[PDB]
Amino acid sequence: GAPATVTEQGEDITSKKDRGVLKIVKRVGNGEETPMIGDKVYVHYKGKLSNGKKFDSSHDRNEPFVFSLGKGQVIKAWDIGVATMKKGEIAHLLIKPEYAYGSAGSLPKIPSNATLFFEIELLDFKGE
Ligand SMILES: COc1cc2cc(OC)c1OCCCOC/C=C/COC(=O)[C@@H]1CCCCN1C(=O)[C@H]2C1CCCCC1
Repeated sequence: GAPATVTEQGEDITSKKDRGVLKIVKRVGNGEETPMIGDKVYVHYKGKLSNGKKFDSSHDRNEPFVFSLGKGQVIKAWDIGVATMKKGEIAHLLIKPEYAYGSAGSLPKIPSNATLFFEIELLDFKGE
């Protein structure tokens, strides 16, 4: 399902065009403005390893996930991906290890050389 559809006609949003981060918009946002680097960004997400063994949701807590875009608080794929989103957008991203946790991984939660999948809802973003 959702990951497979992202592989299939998945929009490659890397600069190098190496298919490291593929995207589909599933619910369209409003406003023309995507976040610039530095913006304080508020999201809900669901995430999983493609190996199917771990799943993580912002809802597993009772709060949005907040982070500063482009300030290395998240994996490179998030900085690239959420910079393409509009307020109120829901998107799916499929991510190769290079744009996530690489060969080292982040044990034991993230194995070596893992591919990741996320659904992200962009709630809001303000300047700082
Ligand atoms: C690698 O560590 C984790 C990764 C994710 C969630 C974690 O805790 C809930 C988590 O545990 C340690 C606490 C880390 O919290 C700060 C940030 C971690 C970096 O996370 C990320 O960049 C991405 C994007 C933003 C949401 C979290 N996230 C993760 O990679 C998640 C994992 C969790 C395992 C399934 C795939 C998603």
